[PDB]
This record gives sequence, structure tokens and C-alpha cells, in this order.
Amino acid sequence: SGFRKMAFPSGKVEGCMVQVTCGTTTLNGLWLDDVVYCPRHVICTSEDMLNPNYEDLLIRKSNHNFLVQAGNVQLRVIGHSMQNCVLKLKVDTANPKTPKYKFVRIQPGQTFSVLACYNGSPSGVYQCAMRPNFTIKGSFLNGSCGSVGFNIDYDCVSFCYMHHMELPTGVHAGTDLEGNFYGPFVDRQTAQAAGTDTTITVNVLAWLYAAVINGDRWFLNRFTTTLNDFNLVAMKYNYEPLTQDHVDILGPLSAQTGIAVLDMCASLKELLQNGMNGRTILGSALLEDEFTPFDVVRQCSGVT
Amino acid sequence: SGFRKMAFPSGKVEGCMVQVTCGTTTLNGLWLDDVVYCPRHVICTSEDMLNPNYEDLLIRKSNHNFLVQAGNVQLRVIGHSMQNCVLKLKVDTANPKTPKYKFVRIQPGQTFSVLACYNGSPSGVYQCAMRPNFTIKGSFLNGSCGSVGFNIDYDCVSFCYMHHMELPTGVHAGTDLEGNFYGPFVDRQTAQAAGTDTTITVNVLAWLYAAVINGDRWFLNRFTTTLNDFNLVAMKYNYEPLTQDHVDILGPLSAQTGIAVLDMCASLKELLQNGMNGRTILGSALLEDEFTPFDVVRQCSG
Ligand SMILES: *[C@@H](CC(=O)OCC)[C@H](C[C@@H]1CCNC1=O)NC(=O)[C@H](Cc1ccccc1)NC(=O)[C@H](N)Cc1ccccc1
Ligand SMILES: *[C@@H](CC(=O)OCC)[C@H](C[C@@H]1CCNC1=O)NC(=O)[C@H](Cc1ccccc1)NC(=O)[C@H](N)Cc1ccccc1
Repeated sequence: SGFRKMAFPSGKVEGCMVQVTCGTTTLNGLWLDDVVYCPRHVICTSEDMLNPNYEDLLIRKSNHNFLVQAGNVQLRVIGHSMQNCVLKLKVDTANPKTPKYKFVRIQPGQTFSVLACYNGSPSGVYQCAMRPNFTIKGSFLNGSCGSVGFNIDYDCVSFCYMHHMELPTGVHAGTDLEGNFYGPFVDRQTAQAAGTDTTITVNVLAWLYAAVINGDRWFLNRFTTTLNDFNLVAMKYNYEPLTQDHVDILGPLSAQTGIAVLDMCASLKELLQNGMNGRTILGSALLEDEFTPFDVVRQCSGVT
Repeated sequence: SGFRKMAFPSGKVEGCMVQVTCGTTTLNGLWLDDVVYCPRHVICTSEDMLNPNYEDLLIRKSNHNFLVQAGNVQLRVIGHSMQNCVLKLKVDTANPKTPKYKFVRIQPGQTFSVLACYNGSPSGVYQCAMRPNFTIKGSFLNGSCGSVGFNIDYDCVSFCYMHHMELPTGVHAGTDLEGNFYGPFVDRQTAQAAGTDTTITVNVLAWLYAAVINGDRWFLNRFTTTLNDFNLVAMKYNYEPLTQDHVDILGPLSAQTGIAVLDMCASLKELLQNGMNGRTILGSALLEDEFTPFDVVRQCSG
């Protein structure tokens, strides 16, 4: 038993991390086969960032102006192109550690692992959720751009996030690996704000099932409610509306525990209206919303 | 900015994980050079659990009683011995992915990453702390024994933990890689109870510094205290006493924030006496004690 904030094993991604330097700017890239993917703002300087002319900046560059190092060992760039907000550097060496992979766009409320990297060197791995306002509450410092988020589906690494920037509120924004931002953000330094964040209801329910599976049942009573009546309470506490599709994906956790989804909804309603009364749930005194139903199943069933 | 429960990258350890089968019992092993390490209770069955006579069980086995697989390649066993509660299986092929490593025995309050594994295949990684009562609050299912805990010191993997068992309280116990249990526990299915758990004070203070670095600052008060007076408060709330070495270890965070450790102690005193009054710190409504001062520096300096 037990429940931790668990990330995917990072080995397959570690072997893809490189550093990309353009003049005085260095950030991280993702080296897959004979291409390195990185944020295009690596070609910028301070004079550029309000309205970078990325096409102008790139055409002034030769393959020789890009310095790519894999473990501080240089790779030769033989081509360069731009796809949306990502630079694609073609190198003369294919990465022999490239895993089976896919580029995927994740949905708000879904989770992924982030391999935080600096100067092409992995520093740590943690779990993040894509917030309903299309930011992530990550942990990133100067030099972290180009760090990626990923899930492992079977034996395939599904890359879903490349890091670009931190908003003044301390939250983070980035792109998919095709270079399209999540949310209403741009890679120019205009004043940018994320929408109001909401709590991911289906994940809170998943985590309450995780608590039941682990024997932490004090919040459970033989109560139940309707989906409409639950959602009336949810919106009073800035929780996302729970749809029948959310109910369905909680099926496996309901099946394991024998607690109907709307019974757990009734328990959650009671927690929101009356509080937790100084009690903890799986070691937390707040309601946690960055575990998906699949996250709980994986950790409560040990998939490899 | 930001602050997360962050583990070490697990790649160097992933390449060391194998599956060990004895009879119909399968768990995980650690393959370094030409030795596979795993919990010795792999050689047990239902009968032996009360008081396994491990020496009898092991001497009666042959090399052929052990099936070791790295992925789907079989590693032929050429010897089998016991070191404390760990089985050492000598195999014919040395692990080509053996990292620079050390076996280290860590102290209570220190943190490490756990690569949770099943049938020799990694499932996930998370961060744990050695509790003062020498248990860990991990996440382990049946088949997870032999999973290891580690820290990374640049290029060197320091293995500190191998998973053996779960106490009925939901917490976990295991050994170092020399086979010696942390705490008073034994690998027998006997009524075993963990001593009273306490809160790791130096880690709470490190996390409060992480909060200040991240802009959470409402809990700061202008008072300073002394180490003796603070420790009287620690004792009341089942916090570990704070030593001068702890204070000095917090020095890098005090230097980054300009807040003296004993000033942060006075802020923690008020938090412990009166709670947080509906406010949060780094997204938590509890005082978090599984980040060491180093974990905060490493994450807040990169
Ligand atoms: C990554 C940049 C990098 O690694 O290369 C230089 C060494 C860095 C990551 C943030 C720095 C601190 N922690 C972070 O996550 N990104 C930036 O510094 C970013 C550059 C940028 C990206 C897109 C558009 C304009 C500038 N600048 C920022 O994050 C600043 N907070 C400014 C900012 C930019 C856009 C929206 C809001 C604020
Ligand atoms: C690991 C064993 C394994 O991999 O199986 C081989 C086929 C497993 C991990 C616990 C199971 C569920 N989650 C866990 O962390 N360990 C056991 O099952 C363990 C076996 C054992 C080890 C030493 C001494 C006796 C039995 N049994 C237990 O953990 C039970 N909770 C019984 C128990 C043992 C010791 C103290 C308190 C309870």
C-alpha cells in the first residue's frame, strides 16, 4: 500500500537530452534520431523579445551558429528549420538511445512527468498536471527551457510538453513538441496572464478512491447524491463540472472499491461544505487534484 | 519558481534492475558487475514465514533453483550466498550498464528516490524520507520487493535501500545493500511495530525557506529565538530536536533569503502553537518534513 506523487522512470528521456547554444544563449534540446527539438527563442537576444522577428533571426544563422552538445560532446548541425515555436536542428549523428516515441497533445486535467534539465543535464523528475487554464505548476529555474514532459504508454514515450516560460504568478507555460502553445500564450514578452484556475474534480475523486484503497476511509459514509446536485456544490467551490464521461473513467476505481461514483461525490460534497475538520487524507490536509484516475490505477495496480 | 516533490533521474538504476525467480516466487534484483542482489526471502514459501531458517533453505538450493532475467535474457547463476538479509547471486555475465556506484547506509531524516519495480521492470520513481523510527512511507505493492532507493552524487549512484516488507500500519521497512535492516525489524512474519514517529524539524525549516524563496511569506514574524527555547517547543509537539549542525546545514537557505535560522525557528514556533488559520504554504495545509535542506537547495539552484 501507500500513495506517493509518482513519476514515470526517466531513463528513456534522459538519453535524449542535449544542450543547444546560439551565441550567448544556452537551453535544453530533445535529441530524437537525427533531429534536435528546442524552443525557438534560443535564437533571440534582449533586443528581440517584445517583437522577435524569428524568421529574420533564423535566416541570419548558419548551421555553424548552433552548438549542440550531448553530454558536453559536440554534435554537428547540418540543417535548421522552424515549426511554430520549436526549432528543429538536423544533426549528423542519430541518437542511438532514442526510445520508441510519439508526439501527443494532452488535455487539461491530465498529468505528465517532467524531466527538469539544465545545460543538457537532467536534474530531477516530478509529476505535473496540465491545469484547466493551460498552465502547469512546475519547478523550473533559469536555464530550464527545453525540458520536456512525457508519459509512458506501454513501451512508448509520449512527449507532450516542452518548457518555454514562467508567468509572474509563478506558474509555467510551454508548447507541445509540434511547437504549439498550450493556452493563450506566445513566445514574445508581452504581458501575459492565465485565466482563473479551477480544481480538477475528477482527479480529486480519483485521489479519494486512492485513499479508500489504502484504508483511509473516515470521510466515507453510506451517502449518495445526483450528478446535478453535486455540480451545484462543485461550482460554489471553483471545481470543474463533473460530466458523465468523468463518471465513466472513474469506473475502474469504483469497481475495485465497490463505492459508486456518486457515493464518492457525496463524500466530496460533504468535505467541501463542512471541511476536513483537522483530518488528513493520504497525508494531505487539502484535497489533491493532480492525480488522474489512470494515475491511481497505475500506482494501485503496479503496471510496468 | 515553483517547488515539487522531485526525485533523481532514475536511468542509471533502471539499467540495473532484473527479475529473480526461485521456484514460483519472483521479485526484483539489482545487477551490478556480475552480482545480483535481492531480498533473501525469495527462497521462502508459506511454511517458512514464521521463522524461516534461511541458512538451511539457501544451502539446500542449487544454482539451478534461481532464474535471473534481465529483460528476457537469462543470466546463468554460478553461485549463491547470503549477506545478512540479502541474497547475492553470482552470475556469468557482468552488467554492461553498471554505473559508478556505492553502497551507503543513510541516517534518519535523509531523503532518497525509490524506483518502484515489478517483475524486474521499472514502474515509477518517487521521493522518500527515512523516518526517525526507521520506516519509510513508500508506495509498494505485492511483487515490489527488491526495489531500491538511491541518491545521485553527480555521476555516482549511492544505493541506500532495498525494499522487503510492509507493516500493518501501512509503512515500509527494508535494508541497506549490505542486507542490514534499518531499525529493529527482522525478515520474519512476526508481530512487529514501529516506534513512535516524530517530525523531522530541520526538513520543515528547509521547506519554510523554500516557501519564502517562492514568495509565501505570511508566516514570517519578527521574533528571534534560541536553540534551547525552540527545542522545548519541538519536544512538546513531537518534533525532533534541532542541532547546531542542522542550523548550519540551513545556512545556504538563510544566505539566499536573508532570514536567520533562529528567526525562521520563531516563525515555526508560532505555526506549531496555533496552526495556519486557513492559509497554505507551498500548496500545503500541513508542515512538510520530507524535503532536506539539500533537496531545497538542489531544486532552488538547479
Ligand atoms: C527558459 C529560458 C532559457 O533556459 O534560456 C536562457 C538560459 C526560462 C524559464 C523561466 C526562467 C526562470 N524559471 C522559468 O521557468 N524562460 C524565460 O526566461 C523566458 C524567455 C521567454 C519565453 C517566451 C516569451 C518571452 C521570453 N522569460 C520568462 O519566463 C520571464 N518570466 C518573462 C515572461 C515571458 C512571457 C510571459 C510572462 C513573463
Ligand atoms: C515484497 C515481496 C515480493 O516481492 O513477493 C515475492 C513473490 C512484498 C511487499 C509488501 C507486499 C504489498 N506491499 C508491500 O510492501 N513483501 C511482502 O509481501 C512481505 C514478505 C515478507 C518479508 C519479510 C518478513 C516476512 C514476510 N510480507 C509483508 O509485507 C506482510 N505485510 C507481512 C508482514 C511482514 C513483516 C512485518 C509486518 C507484516
